[PDB]
Amino acid sequence: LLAEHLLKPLPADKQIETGPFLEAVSHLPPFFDCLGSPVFTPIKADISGNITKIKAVYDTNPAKFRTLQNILEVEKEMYGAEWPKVGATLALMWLKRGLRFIQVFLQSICDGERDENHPNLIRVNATKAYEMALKKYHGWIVQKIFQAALYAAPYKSDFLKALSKGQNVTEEECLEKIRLFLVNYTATIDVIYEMYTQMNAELNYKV
Amino acid sequence: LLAEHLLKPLPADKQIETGPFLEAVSHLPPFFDCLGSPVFTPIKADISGNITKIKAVYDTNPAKFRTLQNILEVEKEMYGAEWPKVGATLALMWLKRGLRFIQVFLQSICDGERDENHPNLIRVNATKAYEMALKKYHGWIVQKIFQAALYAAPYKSDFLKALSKGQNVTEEECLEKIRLFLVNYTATIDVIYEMYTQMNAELNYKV
Ligand SMILES: CCCCCCCCCCCCC/C=C/[C@@H](O)[C@H](CO[C@@H]1O[C@H](COS(=O)(=O)O)[C@H](O)[C@H](OS(=O)(=O)O)[C@H]1O)NC(=O)CCCCCCCCCCC
Ligand SMILES: CCCCCCCCCCCCC/C=C/[C@@H](O)[C@H](CO[C@@H]1O[C@H](COS(=O)(=O)O)[C@H](O)[C@H](OS(=O)(=O)O)[C@H]1O)NC(=O)CCCCCCCCCCC
Repeated sequence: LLAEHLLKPLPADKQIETGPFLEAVSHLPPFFDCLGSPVFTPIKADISGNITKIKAVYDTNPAKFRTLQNILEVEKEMYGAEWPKVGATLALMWLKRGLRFIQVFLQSICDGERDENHPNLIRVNATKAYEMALKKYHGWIVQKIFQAALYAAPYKSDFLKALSKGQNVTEEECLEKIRLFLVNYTATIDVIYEMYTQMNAELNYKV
Repeated sequence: LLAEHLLKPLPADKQIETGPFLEAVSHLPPFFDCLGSPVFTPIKADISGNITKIKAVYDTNPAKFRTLQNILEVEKEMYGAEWPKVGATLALMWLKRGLRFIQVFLQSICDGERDENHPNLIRVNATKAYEMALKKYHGWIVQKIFQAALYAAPYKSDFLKALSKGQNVTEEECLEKIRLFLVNYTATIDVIYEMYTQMNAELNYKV
């Protein structure tokens, strides 16, 4: 899945380019097929959702929107007091919290975080990724959903196995494959988070 | 909403005109917006997408697919073992369940079914809806999720109002306006169901 479509390394000036960024992340939603139960299908559709809205905006004037920063700043002027709860800016605001979940989730598995009593489960890693990436932005109902949903969770091994289908590589080799992917993935997500902060564009509302 | 677009009548042969089906039902996702909670947004995604896929498979030869019945009888021949669990057929297989939920749900409200313990919840109605149209194609986890999502359900009052979009209607006038929609709506659906029975194209798998 992930380490064929590696993420371009972070540029000097820290300016992510929309087009290629979208090409790269448009590869992550099938992530969720590895999770292996159609419960998760709607999450996946939600993120694809975001990626498309961004790609739409971008496609409308690829020069005006060469970078992600260009998207945020151009929309800020363009829409109202409405901003940033509008347009691609909103799409990204959320997309990034999905990317982060993935990001923290993989890292956790990659770091031998486990439940000493039940090593082959993913609760504690999903939960930690959920704690840090989405929980702040979800009401009680939704976490009650997240909570059920954590029973569609596959076994850890079965994820990995599945997360590297065919390919042909130890569980171990598999984890390094991630550890490399994670380097740029993480650098990138952190810039996007920076960007949002510096442009007062994060919103704290819940769902 | 629901009654600026009403489903055509029913032909002498019960055959269903596809473009005027796709056109007509695609004013129904907007609906879920009326429940007033971003919880239900993914729900609508999955109907939106049912329609999309049904539509493209149509566009590709609107002569061969002039009817819904045509969709099934053609796809049936176009794959082996594959059909029914393929293409617009499967798309419509699921669409009819959402579309049924939407009917039965309203039908209930429109008939004043409620809980005397609180006639401004719609939770007994969502439930009849769900049990009758979708519960047996969902596995235990989805069902949990439904039960949780049922807590983001609005009140009957506001739900009715959100529907009205302040066309300045009275509240039992709004009920009335639905019952009208419900007529041909409840037919079309019933037919699609017969279709699917009589074609041997139902499947029973849970999710
Ligand atoms: C961040 C929160 C934490 C994570 C949350 C985890 C996710 C929770 C989501 C739970 C499930 C939501 C409901 C969606 C259910 C769908 O899976 C089902 C069946 O989906 C079908 O799957 C099929 C896949 O085929 S299969 O793998 O071989 O099965 C098809 O893809 C089909 O699309 S198609 O165009 O390709 O043909 C597709 O609809 N959809 C439904 O159940 C219909 C939903 C109608 C909802 C009605 C509203 C009820 C809600 C109550 C409102 C008060
Ligand atoms: C009949 C079946 C039972 C009924 C089913 C009930 C519904 C189940 C699904 C529950 C919800 C699933 C999770 C998604 C929740 C989303 O509402 C949130 C917010 O999403 C944003 O909502 C917004 C709505 O706007 S707002 O009202 O102004 O807020 C925007 O639409 C924005 O999209 S945008 O591109 O157009 O801009 C959109 O992402 N989505 C998330 O939190 C992202 C989820 C990330 C993936 C989670 C991965 C963890 C899953 C567990 C894995 C073990």
